[PDB]
This record gives sequence, structure tokens and C-alpha cells, in this order.
Amino acid sequence: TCPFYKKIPGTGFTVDAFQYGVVEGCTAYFLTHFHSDHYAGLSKHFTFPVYCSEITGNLLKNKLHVQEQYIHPLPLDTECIVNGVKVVLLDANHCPGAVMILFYLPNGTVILHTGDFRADPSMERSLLADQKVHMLYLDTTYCSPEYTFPSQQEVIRFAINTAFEAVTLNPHALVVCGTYSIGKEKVFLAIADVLGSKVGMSQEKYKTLQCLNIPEINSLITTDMCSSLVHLLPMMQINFKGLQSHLKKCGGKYNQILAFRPTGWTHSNKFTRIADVIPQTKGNISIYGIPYSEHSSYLEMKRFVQWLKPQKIIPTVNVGTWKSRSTMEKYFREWKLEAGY
Ligand code: NI
Repeated sequence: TCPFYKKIPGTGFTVDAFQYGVVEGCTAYFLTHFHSDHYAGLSKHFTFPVYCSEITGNLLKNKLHVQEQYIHPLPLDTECIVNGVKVVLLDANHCPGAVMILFYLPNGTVILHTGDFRADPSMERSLLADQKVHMLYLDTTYCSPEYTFPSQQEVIRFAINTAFEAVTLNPHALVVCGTYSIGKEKVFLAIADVLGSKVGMSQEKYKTLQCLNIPEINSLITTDMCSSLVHLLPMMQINFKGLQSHLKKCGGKYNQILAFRPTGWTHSNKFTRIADVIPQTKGNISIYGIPYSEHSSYLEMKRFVQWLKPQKIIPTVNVGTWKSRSTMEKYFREWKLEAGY
């Protein structure tokens, strides 16, 4: 049964609620982004209207084979009427095609559902600026002050400089980047661009990337592994065993691997500056864990909410424990008292 925090009161609408069977009273199912915990349950046999972004709709059609007649893509930043209710989709600064949804209820209540997001001050000048929000359904993934990480731009700078140094010292080094879903494409695209290479990958991953409307993509990616010195592999293969095995396959073209694991936050964030990050090394293989996040830090989350001033907050992440819930409610009250709403 569908939980309360996936239902939008006063509507026929649910958000990211595909794993519950037919939800009683739901006339339209919204999907915020193409990540598995959110799309869980969709397939080619789904027969209810799905509302999402163009990019999310490309992935639904090509990867999950959802039939075209049930896919309803909406443009961003545009007032649209769905089953008699005004909605707007906003960029969520998460993975490609990820959105926030603004719902303008018939009784005058305004609701913002963030989906998954990385809050940014640029959101303070979207169509959110123009009106009041009564209820906020919030991505609270990192809602605790120990969760700090750098900007995405500093992390990319670290990775570009790292890769460029290694390969200029040894032109026979291979770079490998881990992946297990969409998002974080800047990591491997920025590295390949500094090295003057395309990024090589499996047919299944190339297909996924072809759905993302990324400009000039045919210039950046390829299925010909032999022609590329930046390879993508499944995240589970980013370990000494998996990389040794991969090095075997390259036919003595390479004699060293430098590999990157983009993670979210890890406890080495509580001690180490991005500048000071070092790899784990075994022989001719090194592995860097880099803190490339597509969710708000605690400070970024706080700034957004204190700007928005919602009347009520409903968390969508970390909802399963009482300790989590009590922690989050404490921070929301702090934020409200400090800012004065
Ligand atoms: Ni996500």
C-alpha cells in the first residue's frame, strides 16, 4: 500500500508510486526522475498515464519499453493543466531529466515536491519566486550537519587535474570511471575532454546516454573500446580484482589503471579537504573515491528552506526510523525559529 507522503491531497495524483499496484483514486502517476527506487514497478505492461520530463520519457520508452500512448512529457518552466489542475515542472539539479513539481490546488493551496534535488541559489529565481508555498515534500537525504562536501565544480577540477597529470606522465595509463545509474556524467565527460579521447562503454550504457539530450554527444561517446582511453564500467567492478581483469582484456595496450568511484558523502569528508584526497593503490592500479554529490548538502538544504518559508514540511527520505524523524523535525524547528517564519 502506497504511503501518505507519495500522495498529493486534493488531487487524483501520486508521485514516484509505481510499486504498489493500482492506487485507489489515482488518475495520473508523476515520475520525478529515472532512478530505480523511484520508477520501481513500471514496465511495458503499465496502462495508466505517466507524467514526466522529455528526458525521463525517452528512458521510459527505450529502456523500460513503456508504450508511447501512456507517456506524457511536459516542458520545463511552463504552466500546464493536467486533469484540471495547474502544474509546473522545474529543473531539480539532480541527474538528467530530474524535476521538481509545483501543484496549484483547486482550493488555493500551493505544494512543491522536490523529488530528489541538489538545492542551489539559482532556484531562488525560478518561477518559485512569484508565490507562496504552503506544503514542501523535501529530499532530506543529507539532513544533518555532519554532511558536508565540496561544490561539483571543485570535484571536477580535482578529477581533470589528477587524470591529466597521470596520463601525461605515463601515456600508457588507462582511466576507468564507475557508474550504476544515470547522473554524474560530468565526471567522465570532463576527464575524456582533457585527454582528447571519447568515452568507451557497453552497448547498454551507450543506449542510456543516447536518451539524455546532451549536446554534441555523438562527438563524446563510443562503443569502440579500442579507440578510447577513458572507459566506463559498472560500479561493482571498481576494485583491484575487477580492474586487473579488465586490464587483461586490453591486449597489452596499457600498463597502469587510474580509476574513479564517484560516491555521495563518505566519513572521510569529516576529516579531509578535496585538495588532500589520496587513492588506494595496489601495484599498477590506483582507485580514487571522489565526493561528487547530486543531493543537497545540509547547508544548501537549510538555505533553500529558510528562503522558501513553507508552512509545513513532509520529508521523503530517511522516513523509516523514529530517530531519523525526530532529528529532522528538530532541524526544521531550528530553521524556522532562526529565520522567523
Ligand atoms: Ni535519485
